[PDB]
Amino acid sequence: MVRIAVAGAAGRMGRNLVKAAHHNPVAKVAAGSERPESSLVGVDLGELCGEGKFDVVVCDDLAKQIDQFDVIIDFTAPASTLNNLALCQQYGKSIVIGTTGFTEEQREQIDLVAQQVPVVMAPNYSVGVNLVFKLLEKAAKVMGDYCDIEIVEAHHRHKVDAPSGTAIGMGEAIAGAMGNKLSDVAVYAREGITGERTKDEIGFATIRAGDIVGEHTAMFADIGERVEITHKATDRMTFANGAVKAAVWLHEKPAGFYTMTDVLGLNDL
Amino acid sequence: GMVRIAVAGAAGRMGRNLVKAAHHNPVAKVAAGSERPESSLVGVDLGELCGEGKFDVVVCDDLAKQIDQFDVIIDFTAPASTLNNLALCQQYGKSIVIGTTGFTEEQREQIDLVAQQVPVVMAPNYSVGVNLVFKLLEKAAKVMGDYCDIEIVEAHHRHKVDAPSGTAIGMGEAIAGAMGNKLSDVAVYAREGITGERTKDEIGFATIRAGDIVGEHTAMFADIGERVEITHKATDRMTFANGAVKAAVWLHEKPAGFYTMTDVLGLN
Amino acid sequence: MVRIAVAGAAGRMGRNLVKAAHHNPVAKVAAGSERPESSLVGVDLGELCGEGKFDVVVCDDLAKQIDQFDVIIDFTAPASTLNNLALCQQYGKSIVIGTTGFTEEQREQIDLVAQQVPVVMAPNYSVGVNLVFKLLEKAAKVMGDYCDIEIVEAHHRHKVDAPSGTAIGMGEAIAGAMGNKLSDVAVYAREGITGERTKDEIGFATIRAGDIVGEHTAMFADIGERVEITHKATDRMTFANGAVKAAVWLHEKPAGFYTMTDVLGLNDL
Amino acid sequence: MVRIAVAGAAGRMGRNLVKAAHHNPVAKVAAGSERPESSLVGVDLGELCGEGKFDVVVCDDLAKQIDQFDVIIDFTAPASTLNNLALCQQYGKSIVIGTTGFTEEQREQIDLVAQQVPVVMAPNYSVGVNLVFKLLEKAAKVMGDYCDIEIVEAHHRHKVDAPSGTAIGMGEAIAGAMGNKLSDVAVYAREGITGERTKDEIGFATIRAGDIVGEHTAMFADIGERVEITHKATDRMTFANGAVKAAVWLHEKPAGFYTMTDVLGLNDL
Ligand SMILES: NC(=O)c1ccc[n+]([C@@H]2O[C@H](COP(=O)([O-])OP(=O)(O)OC[C@H]3O[C@@H](n4cnc5c(N)ncnc54)[C@H](O)[C@@H]3O)[C@@H](O)[C@H]2O)c1
Ligand SMILES: NC(=O)c1ccc[n+]([C@@H]2O[C@H](COP(=O)([O-])OP(=O)(O)OC[C@H]3O[C@@H](n4cnc5c(N)ncnc54)[C@H](O)[C@@H]3O)[C@@H](O)[C@H]2O)c1
Ligand SMILES: NC(=O)c1ccc[n+]([C@@H]2O[C@H](COP(=O)([O-])OP(=O)(O)OC[C@H]3O[C@@H](n4cnc5c(N)ncnc54)[C@H](O)[C@@H]3O)[C@@H](O)[C@H]2O)c1
Ligand SMILES: NC(=O)c1ccc[n+]([C@@H]2O[C@H](COP(=O)([O-])OP(=O)(O)OC[C@H]3O[C@@H](n4cnc5c(N)ncnc54)[C@H](O)[C@@H]3O)[C@@H](O)[C@H]2O)c1
Ligand SMILES: O=C(O)c1ccc(C(=O)O)o1
Ligand SMILES: O=C(O)c1ccc(C(=O)O)o1
Ligand SMILES: O=C(O)c1ccc(C(=O)O)o1
Ligand code: NA
Ligand code: NA
Ligand code: NA
Ligand code: NA
Repeated sequence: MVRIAVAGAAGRMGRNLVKAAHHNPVAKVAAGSERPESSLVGVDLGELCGEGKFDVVVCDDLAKQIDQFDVIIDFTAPASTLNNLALCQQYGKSIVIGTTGFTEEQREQIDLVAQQVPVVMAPNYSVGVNLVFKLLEKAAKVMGDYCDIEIVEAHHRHKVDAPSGTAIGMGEAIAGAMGNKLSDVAVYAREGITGERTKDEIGFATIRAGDIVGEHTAMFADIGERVEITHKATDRMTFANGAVKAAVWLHEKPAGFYTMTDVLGLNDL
Repeated sequence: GMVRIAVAGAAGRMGRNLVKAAHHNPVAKVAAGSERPESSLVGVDLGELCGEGKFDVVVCDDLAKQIDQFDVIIDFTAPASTLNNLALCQQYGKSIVIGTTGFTEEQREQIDLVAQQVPVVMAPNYSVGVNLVFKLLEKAAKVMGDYCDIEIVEAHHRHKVDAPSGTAIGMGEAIAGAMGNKLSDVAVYAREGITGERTKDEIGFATIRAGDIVGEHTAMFADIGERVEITHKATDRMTFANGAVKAAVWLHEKPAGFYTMTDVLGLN
Repeated sequence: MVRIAVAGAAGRMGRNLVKAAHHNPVAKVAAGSERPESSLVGVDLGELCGEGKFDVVVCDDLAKQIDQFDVIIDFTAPASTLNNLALCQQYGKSIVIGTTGFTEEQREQIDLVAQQVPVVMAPNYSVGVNLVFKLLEKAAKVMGDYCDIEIVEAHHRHKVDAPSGTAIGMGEAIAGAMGNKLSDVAVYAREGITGERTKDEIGFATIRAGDIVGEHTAMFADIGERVEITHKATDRMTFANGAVKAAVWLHEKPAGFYTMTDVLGLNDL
Repeated sequence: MVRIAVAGAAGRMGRNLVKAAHHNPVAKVAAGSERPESSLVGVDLGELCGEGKFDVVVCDDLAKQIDQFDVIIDFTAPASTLNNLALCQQYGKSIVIGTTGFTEEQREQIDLVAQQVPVVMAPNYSVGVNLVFKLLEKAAKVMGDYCDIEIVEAHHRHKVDAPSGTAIGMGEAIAGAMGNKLSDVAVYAREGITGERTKDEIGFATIRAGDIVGEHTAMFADIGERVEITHKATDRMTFANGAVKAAVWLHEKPAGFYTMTDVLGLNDL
């Protein structure tokens, strides 16, 4: 039975994760962390998510609680996540990564450690998004070669990274299905005189507003018609339940880099 | 090689685009066109109609008079007219691409029957995007359909006489079919007054009629916590027209049968 | 500081109102009521909305807590609301009425009491929706005569009525601004062969799905262009925030019958 | 009858303008221009827009055709438009400007010449958009102070400037109604780690794809709800008819800087 450590347990996602893990009857909330400076250190995890007392308190370092957990679920910040990844390599732990805003260099590192450590990494833990990735592949094979491809996303006012990890995942799925690398084609900004659109570019547009949990649209546009595939997230618990499910799934596995497509058995769709 | 095309209702919205599309397809010849006997456009050059010079082919009030001139009829008119053309095809060994929508169940049965003796393409939509969308709907329905609410919304221009659109119904059929169901067992086409709580299995249809909208379609798969929307937007009727001409070129070879755009595009 | 009494504090709206009043920094949650039968009598208001202990408990009669509050916010049932209105008259209090389903007789009584008591009454308390109604009037005056008008709405799977009361309110605002009665022009369903659209009809399309809190769009469509005005509700709290805003506004206002148009200053635009 | 000179008559807009001016019974198509390089110099204007033969040919300089026209309609490029504006000043002509992508310095210059030349300038010649500007003012007064404001637009693959002039016009209307300058608050791109959104920023997101004639959405987002005002253009003829109407209106007006709001009588909506 999976013992879970929630990194950054006081965060928007972290609180939902504690709750999701608590109510998943195949998982146990065994540990949680916060920034060393943070005041919420020493607080009961249950009191933090507003559901009684679990007898587990928030720590400033997961290395101190190594004997309590099997898997870390990490929706924090990239530097922090990399530390946890290092911790996993050293102590034989596993990790589910939700954090976004990694540089290309950092993702290379994650891939490397993933050869020794069991890792789930996805930019989105919802079923709908992972379905959408497969749908994008198919749309890209049929329409990609002669159509303009644009990705639009909206998120709440607190999101620190643009474009979102999910939007990038969408671009990668598309580019990958067309035998391309996203970074060869992506355009992340348009200001002033940009000239005519290039044929191959994948454009990204970003909206930051209110409490929007997450909207994503991929557009394939021809002269005379267009196809738009959209996902809208209503509740963070969707992501949280999905990540706890990935952790439960990951507990049974060897080293490797896994996606939610692997967890959900969506690879052949 | 060359397919000679007859465009039924050549002065119509679709008809004008079809003349143009057949002209531009290099494997096709615009050979004939028809209009209602009442119509003031009878005797007009087809080229003038779509604004592309003079073709030396004029609009007639009956395609039976031009039987020697064409191999395939492309028909986006009205159901009675289309049935008449279908009969013409049976009598004279011609082929037909049907775009017309708003057929009754009885009329669709007749079409299937004649399709046993005549080569027929019939599709709810002739665009590549829509046919792609149908395949995407199948996939979405297999993963999300059993647990999610399914709704179809469509918008069209103020002149459209049938609701919901043939395309929206085609989307419903693709979805229902992929889930091992019949669309008519689950479809709800109207909601007025107190309807009660939504049933789990129903597929809801909502219809918008406005302005000059060429065609928008959205299929929504909605769960508690998230939703997926797959949308198609048509900007130009040339999308439909090019696809139908492509179907006609394809159909010219062929023996008798009932064919879809899936058969034409090999998208199965 | 406006001291607020929330009638029917255990209700869907009531819980959100307690929370909204707590969060508004110009308002204090001072009292709350429930039906005398209710098992929630004597419960802390804060525990009720999961906001901690407020030191204020639910009572079965607001007359017992008269010294604690200035304004009542009432989203209950018509009989109960009329009782509170009477209470306001007797003890010199004010009221924000959210309750609907009054008979014409009852509305006449409300108007009578409103001569002596400060009263806000409206069919919708969301700032966005009230704003949208005003915008619809304007759009209808400029584009309504020659454009096709369509109203589209989406709601969750539990909504039993179609179209929604809000969608109808939108149709009424539009029709009213054009010197028409909605029921003369409205079309609520389209099935089979309907013929060409009429010039003056207002079409309604209704979507029922998932957990959608409420989306409304009004479209004005011409040949060559269209204008769409949309409201999206993300959380039912939005209505609660509007009513608390009305209560703050109503405080220290003299006797009168007021609407959300008065609260939002919507005539002075 | 107003004699119209169409600058850049072979362009997307230019061809529509020739056609629009031809069909407007109060206007006539008297002249048209193209780049001196252009192979369309010496071509009949009518043949260019596919409407028979007008007996008027495209020239490389409108100064040569001064005696043929009263008003120039200019949807070209900023340098070209400024040259035409200079021509108007010298020869006593009038101008309707559609061109977008002017710098703030260039707009100051336009304002200056507009003191002695009759000028209509707008980023959009459709009725719907000019309506939308007025609606945005109202929405900004009610929701702007406490909501996140985002503007999104889509256009076809050939558009060279981002964001669109219309999107900027929307931003200006909003900012202006709130007693702000757009350039103080506008954010035109978001890439990498941007941090949390500021309270006052107005975000712009830009989509370039296919044959999209023009879509614009302004969003006002709160916690719990959001309002979206959208305009969609279906045909360039909408813009073209509007500009020809402005030209007809402008003919015989005195010097001044005029908008479509003046032409349409929308100032006191
Ligand atoms: N993959 C997905 O499905 C998905 C879904 C939602 C959010 N996200 C991403 O997850 C991340 C979390 O977003 P959020 O809104 O929860 O952020 P947040 O700011 O609400 O929470 C992040 C938390 O991590 C904590 N933290 C930072 N550094 C730490 C360290 N060294 N040790 C322990 N704790 C630390 C912070 O104190 C904070 O409480 C973001 O990168 C976001 O983009 C991913
Ligand atoms: N399958 C698709 O992809 C698709 C796409 C567009 C339209 N449609 C359908 O195609 C049909 C045509 O639509 P439209 O918008 O072009 O309509 P329209 O009314 O503009 O044109 C139809 C034309 O058919 C002509 N017509 C009718 N009866 C006739 C007869 N007996 N002989 C000769 N001409 C006749 C009419 O006079 C008219 O000019 C509709 O049923 C519409 O729903 C289908
Ligand atoms: N104007 C608006 O924006 C708006 C929005 C939603 C609902 N409403 C209206 O508000 C009312 C309440 O809606 P709801 O969804 O909260 O209903 P609800 O049934 O969830 O809540 C009503 C509450 O009122 C309480 N109540 C009834 N009589 C009472 C009394 N005498 N004393 C104390 N409490 C009493 C009930 O116990 C219940 O808790 C309805 O009339 C509804 O039509 C208005
Ligand atoms: N205000 C509005 O309503 C509105 C609507 C549509 C487009 N626009 C704007 O109008 C402009 C035109 O866009 P378009 O899509 O028609 O572009 P386009 O490139 O298709 O057309 C521009 C034309 O102007 C010509 N031109 C350039 N310099 C010239 C010169 N010195 N003399 C003569 N001709 C010259 C070009 O050769 C070309 O034919 C853009 O700035 C666009 O943003 C404005
Ligand atoms: O895809 C993402 O990056 C993503 C999903 C959710 C969030 C967030 O809230 O920050 O970010
Ligand atoms: O799918 C359809 O029914 C459809 C597509 C387009 C039209 C139309 O113009 O009426 O109808
Ligand atoms: O607002 C604009 O800038 C605008 C309106 C139309 C176009 C275009 O076609 O490029 O650009
Ligand atoms: Na558990
Ligand atoms: Na041809
Ligand atoms: Na004219
Ligand atoms: Na200011």
